[PDB]
Amino acid sequence: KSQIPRLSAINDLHKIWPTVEEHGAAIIESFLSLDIVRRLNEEVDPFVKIEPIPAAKTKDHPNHVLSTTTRLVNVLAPISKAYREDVLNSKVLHRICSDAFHVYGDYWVLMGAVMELAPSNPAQPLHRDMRFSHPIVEYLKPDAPATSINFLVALSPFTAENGATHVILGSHKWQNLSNVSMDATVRALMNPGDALLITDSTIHCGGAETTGTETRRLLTITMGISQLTPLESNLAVPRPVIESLTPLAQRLLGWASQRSAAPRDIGLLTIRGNSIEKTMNLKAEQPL
Amino acid sequence: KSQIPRLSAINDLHKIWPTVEEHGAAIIESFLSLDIVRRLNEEVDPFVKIEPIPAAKTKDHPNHVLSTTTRLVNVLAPISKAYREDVLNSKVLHRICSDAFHVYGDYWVLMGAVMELAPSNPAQPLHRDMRFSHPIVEYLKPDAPATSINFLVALSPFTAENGATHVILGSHKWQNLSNVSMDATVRALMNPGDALLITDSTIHCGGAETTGTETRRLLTITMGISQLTPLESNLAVPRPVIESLTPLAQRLLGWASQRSAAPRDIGLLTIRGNSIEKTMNLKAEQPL
Ligand SMILES: COc1ccc(/C=C2/C(=O)Nc3ccccc3C(=O)N2C)cc1
Ligand SMILES: COc1ccc(/C=C2/C(=O)Nc3ccccc3C(=O)N2C)cc1
Ligand SMILES: [Br-]
Ligand SMILES: [Br-]
Ligand SMILES: [Br-]
Ligand SMILES: [Br-]
Ligand SMILES: [Cl-]
Ligand SMILES: [Cl-]
Ligand SMILES: [K+]
Ligand SMILES: [K+]
Ligand code: NI
Ligand code: NI
Repeated sequence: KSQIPRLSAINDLHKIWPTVEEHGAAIIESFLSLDIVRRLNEEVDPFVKIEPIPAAKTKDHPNHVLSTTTRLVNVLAPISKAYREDVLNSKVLHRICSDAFHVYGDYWVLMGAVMELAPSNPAQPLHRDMRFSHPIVEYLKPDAPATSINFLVALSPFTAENGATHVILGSHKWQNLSNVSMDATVRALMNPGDALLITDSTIHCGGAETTGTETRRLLTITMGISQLTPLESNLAVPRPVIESLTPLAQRLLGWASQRSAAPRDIGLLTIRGNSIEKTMNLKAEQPL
Repeated sequence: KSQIPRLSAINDLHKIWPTVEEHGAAIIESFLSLDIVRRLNEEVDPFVKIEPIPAAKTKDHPNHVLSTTTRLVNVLAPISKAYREDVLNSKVLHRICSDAFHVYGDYWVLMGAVMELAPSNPAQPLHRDMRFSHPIVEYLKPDAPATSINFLVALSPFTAENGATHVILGSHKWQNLSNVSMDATVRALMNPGDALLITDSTIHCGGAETTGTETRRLLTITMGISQLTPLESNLAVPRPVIESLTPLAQRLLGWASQRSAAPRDIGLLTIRGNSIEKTMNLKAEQPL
C-alpha cells in the first residue's frame, strides 16, 4: 500500500496543500528547525510536568477522551516565545492555510497544544478530529472544502515501536466507513520538526507505545476558518504579551477582527464597523 | 396565502420553536415589554444619531450591503442596561434558543444590533442572512438543523406602508430558488416589542418605506451555536460592565467558555481544561 507523501518545507511549498487535498495526509520534512523544536520543548517542559490528568476533578472542562496518562498543554502563546514568534509566523504554515481556506476567508488557531504520550500509551481508536467540540462539522456536505486541518509536529522521534501516528490515505473522501480498520493504515515515521498534515476528515489515530520506556511528544496545531470557534481561549493572555506579537499572530489568537471570503464581506468580531485592533488601539511587535 | 403565525410570549412558549421549524417564521407578540422597548430606545438613541454611514471611509470593516441611509449600532452591552440585563436574560429567548440549538450545544449572540431605516429606504433584495459573514453555512447539508436564528424585534411600529419585513413561509426548506419573488411574501405587521423570529434559511427582506416621513427602528438579535464566530466582538467591553452581568449573559457575549452537545464534549474557548470564568476569576452580578 502507498506510503504518506513526503514534501520539502523549503522547495515543494505550492505542492503541500494539493498533496493533502488528494491523499488526506502529507509529511512536511523539517516543518520546524531543530533550534525551534529545542526552544519550544524547553519552554513547555515544566507546564507538561505540572499538568494534571486530562479528566482531573479540579477541571470544569475535563477531557474524558484522552488516556489518563496523556498530558495536553494548550494556550501556548504566554508559555513559549518560540511558539508565539516562530510558529505563529511560519511562512510554510501560512502558505498552506491560505491555499486550504481561500474559499472561506481568514483562518486562525483552533488549538495549539503540546501533547506528551506516556510509555505504554495505547493506540487511539481510529477517528476524525473535531467530533468532541464541533458537531456542526458532521452536518457539512460531503464535498465541502475542509474547514480545519491539523499539523501534527514531532517534538521527539515518531517510530512504529513508540506509537507514530496511523492514517488511512484517501479516507478524507470516505462517506461509507465499513472499510475502517487498522489494516488500512500507514505510519507517519518522523524526526523532530517533521509535521504530519491531515484534514478534519482524514481517518487517523495515535499509535500504541510498545517499548514501555519511550515518551513521545508532539505539537498539534489545528488551523481552522475564522468562522469556527477555537477549542482554546487567549482572552486571559496579558496585553503586553499580545502587543509583542505580529498583527498576523494577534489575528491567529483571536486578538483581531476577521474577514470572510464573501465578495461584500461584513466581517467577524467587529465593533460598529471597526476592527478590535483599531478600536482597542492594539500595538504590535512591542518587545517585552 | 397563509399569514405569519402569531404566538404569545406568555402562554405559547413551547409552541414557538416548533412553529418556526415548520413555517420558517413566527411573530412573538410582546416579546419585549413596552417599558424595556422605551429604555432600550432611550439608551441607544444618541449612538444611532452619531453612527456614520454603513460604508464610511473611516471604517476598516465597512458594510457595503446596507442602504447608505441605514444606521446599524452593535456591541449594545456597554450602551444599554436594558439590553445587557433584560434582553440577554430573556426567559422567552433562552427557551426558544435551547429548543432550537440542543442538537449542537451552547448558543451565544452572533450579533445584537439596533437598525434605524430612514424615510424612503428601499426594500432589501430577498435574501438569507449570514451570506456576507459565514460562507460555511452555504456548505451545510440541506436538512442540517438551523445553526442561527434572528429575532427581528420592532422598536417602532412595522406597517405595510413604512417597510414591515417580508418573509416567504416555508422558504427555509427551499433548495430550488426559482420561485423567489415578492409575489410569494407575507408581511410582519408588528407593534413595538413584537418580534419576527426567522432562521438563517428563511427567505426575507426589509420592506420599502413608502411614506417618505416614517423612521422604522428594530433590534435584530442573531442567536447562533457557540461553534460559529460572532459578527461582533465584546473584547473591548470594560470588565466592570461584564462583571455586572449574569453568568448566562457573560456566556452570550463570549466572556465564558462554551460547550458542544457531543457526549464527551471537550469544550470551546477553554484554557488547559478550565473555563475562561474560572481562570480569570470573573465575578458576576456585581452592580456598577
Ligand atoms: C484516546 O482516543 C482519542 C483521543 C482524542 C481524539 C480526538 C480529539 C479531538 O477531536 N481533537 C483534539 C485535537 C487536538 C488534540 C487533542 C484533541 C482531543 O483531545 N480529542 C479528544 C480521538 C480519540
Ligand atoms: C440592502 O439589502 C440587504 C441588506 C442586508 C442583508 C443581510 C445582512 C446579513 O446577512 N446579516 C445581517 C444581520 C443583521 C443585521 C444586518 C445584517 C447585514 O448587515 N447584512 C448585510 C441583505 C440584503
Ligand atoms: Br491519548
Ligand atoms: Br499522534
Ligand atoms: Br438596509
Ligand atoms: Br426588516
Ligand atoms: Cl483527579
Ligand atoms: Cl464616508
Ligand atoms: K473516537
Ligand atoms: K443580498
Ligand atoms: Ni486525532
Ligand atoms: Ni435579513
